[PDB]
Parts: sequence; C-alpha cells; structure tokens
Amino acid sequence: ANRTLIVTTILEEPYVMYRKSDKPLYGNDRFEGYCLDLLKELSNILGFIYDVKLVPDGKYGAQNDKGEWNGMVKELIDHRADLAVAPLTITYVREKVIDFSKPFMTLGISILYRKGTPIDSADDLAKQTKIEYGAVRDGSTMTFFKKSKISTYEKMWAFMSSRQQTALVRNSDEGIQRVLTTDYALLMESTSIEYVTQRNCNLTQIGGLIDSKGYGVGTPIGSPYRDKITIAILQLQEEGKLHMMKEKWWRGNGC
Ligand SMILES: N[C@@H](CCC(=O)O)C(=O)O
Repeated sequence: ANRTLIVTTILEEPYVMYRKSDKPLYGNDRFEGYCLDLLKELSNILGFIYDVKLVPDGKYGAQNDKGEWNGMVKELIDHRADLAVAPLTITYVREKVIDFSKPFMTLGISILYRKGTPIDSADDLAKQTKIEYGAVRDGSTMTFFKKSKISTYEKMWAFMSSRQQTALVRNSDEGIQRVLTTDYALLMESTSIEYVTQRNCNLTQIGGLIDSKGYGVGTPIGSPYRDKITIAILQLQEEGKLHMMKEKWWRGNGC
C-alpha cells in the first residue's frame, strides 16, 4: 500500500524467540521477545507494518578475508531487508556498509564463566591455556578480538583463532552449553551475561566491560527510515518504555 517493511532478525534469547502456544501460530505471531516488543512499538510510532524473517545463515555479520560480508549485515547491504531489529552491535566497520539508529540498549564485551575460580579478568584467561575461551563466530565480539591491537586481546585472538574449530561457537546457545558442560569461558556481551547469570547461580561475569557500545536497528546505507527509527527510539526512552521492555524480558521474563 503502504509497503510492508521486511525485517531481518536472529533467534537469540530473550530478544527473539519462538512463542510457545497450544494453538498454531502464523507469521509474525510465531516470534516474541524484547526485539519483537520493540518492533511493535517502533511500528506504532512510525505507522508501518512489517514481515519478520530470520537471517538465512543465522549469523550477525562479519567480513571475510576476501572483503565479503555475511549475516544480517549482508541482508541489508543487498537490500533483502528494510530493517534489522536484533541485538545488533553498532561498530565502525559495520557503519561503513550499513546505517544504524541511535542505540536502544548499551552493553560491552565481558566474560561468562563459572564462579569459584581464581579467574578475575581477561588477563587471567590470556596468561594460561587449560581453560579454553572464545566467542560466537562472525559476530562483533569475534571481530573485536581479531582487529584488536591491545597485546592481551591480540594474545587472546591468537589462542581462539588457532583453536577456532572448538573455541569459536556457532551461536550463544552453544557457547553457554560449552561453559556449562566443559572448561570454557565465553566472551559475551554484558546484557546477555546478565540474562544467563540471573538464571544459573553457578555462572558469573568475570571482570568488567572490555568495551562500551550499543545495539542499534540496522538499515541499508542511505535509508530514510534510519533517522525516523532513531526519533522513535528516543521517544521510547523518554517514555520509560525501553526500561520496562528490558525489565519485562530480563527479570520478569515472558508474557
Ligand atoms: N551482538 C553481536 C553478536 C554477539 C557477539 O558477537 O558477542 C553482533 O552484533 O555481532
């Protein structure tokens, strides 16, 4: 009409999940989560309708050695989506190829590991080999270590990229499973660490935030919607709604 916006996203708890129901669920009704509530509110403010699709390869997006992007980032580059509404990290390398709204949530890389060990920081992980560590393949944390010029992070990258078949995981669910079943520490964004540690009293963040950043809504470069989505996010912040959405999905999870 009124064209239907195509939204690309990625299943990731509590941001985007399949809703569980006894009755059959069709289309957007199949999904729930922080990012779906946010999408609803954005569409309430900006007056659009949308069709939610998953990223075909189930990846956030990274650029390979040939310079090629994948994941949700590539979906925007190739104009197969109008918006990525996902816990999608705003980074300088991504900003060269796609546009981002202002952040709807802030976070930094930290460490997820079990409690009760002498590991207090990234340095404690870097100076040893017994405890394996790593990150989600082709996300921004993996890229942060790959591009880092800080020694300890450089040393950590050499370790994870040499052990990449085991050290790099396909998604955060696998990384948490590795932390649970095996001797492994996950480099993970702090908002997700928070979600996990609230649900398993054996797990903890180790050390503080290794960087500081945000999740934003992605659009193709030059999109007219990017600024409009910023304005809508600023209204939700002003209304306290970003706070209530976070509380809803983190502490009192679900509907
Ligand atoms: N939010 C990250 C994914 C998770 C991670 O890389 O730690 C991204 O946009 O790539």
